[PDB]
Amino acid sequence: MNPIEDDLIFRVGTKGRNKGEFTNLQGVAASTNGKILIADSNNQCVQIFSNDGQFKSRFGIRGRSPGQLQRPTGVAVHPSGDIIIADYDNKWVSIFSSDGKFKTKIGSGKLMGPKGVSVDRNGHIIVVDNKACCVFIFQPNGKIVTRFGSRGNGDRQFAGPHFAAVNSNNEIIITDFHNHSVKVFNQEGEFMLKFGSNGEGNGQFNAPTGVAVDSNGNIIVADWGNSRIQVFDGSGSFLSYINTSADPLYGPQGLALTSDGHVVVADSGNHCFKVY
Repeated sequence: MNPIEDDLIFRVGTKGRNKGEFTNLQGVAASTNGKILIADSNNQCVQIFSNDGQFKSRFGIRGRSPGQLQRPTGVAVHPSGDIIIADYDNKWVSIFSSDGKFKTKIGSGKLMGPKGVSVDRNGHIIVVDNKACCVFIFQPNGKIVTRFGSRGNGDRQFAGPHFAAVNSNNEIIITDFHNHSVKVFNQEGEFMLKFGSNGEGNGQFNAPTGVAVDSNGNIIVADWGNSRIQVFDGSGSFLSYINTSADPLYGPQGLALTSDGHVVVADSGNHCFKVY
């Protein structure tokens, strides 16, 4: 009965509704200026931490009106410092200043149930419409540049698309929760490739959620169903697991790459984020 060690660098958080506490961790983002952002769908807030896990700030007012949050899921940060939040229940995407002041909302009357949001290198806002099974690319002014996807199990289809990432070529990477796969599109939303299948083997998933691309171009994918994190190269060739065996994940949600090169994951069942 000997103790074991794994890849964990540090964890932050406990169950609750006060600052530093979480009920339902969803989206995770990281800023170029060294912050970690965590969306909580049930506390209706975003909390901002430093890279060493120090609490910095919180914002988010519960409600159903513009400027409020009801079920915030995805979070992204624009290089301006603006914070982008997708609301599954209000069915719009809010843009806030870095101090948490509401600026504008996009996608009003276009979205059914958004989860992931990402910003690409052209400053477009990528919105994953989980309920509609499609992905929107918006200008910050709210005009739709393109949309792609329909419900199903085809290569160009989704079944509960969840989160998004963008690589160095501005290609869009989408986790397809119920199709047990990761799908990659060009910046125009055209299908490039699919990887993963249902299972527990190397490169297999049971319900992918969080996704990020690292400084080496690797795709890092959280598996909600199997509670593990896998590393792939940019083509979807399996490289490794992150070793999470000593302090296991229970239902990992969002995942991001920190400015200091580390993987941060929302460990929803442990009411914390974990950095590897």
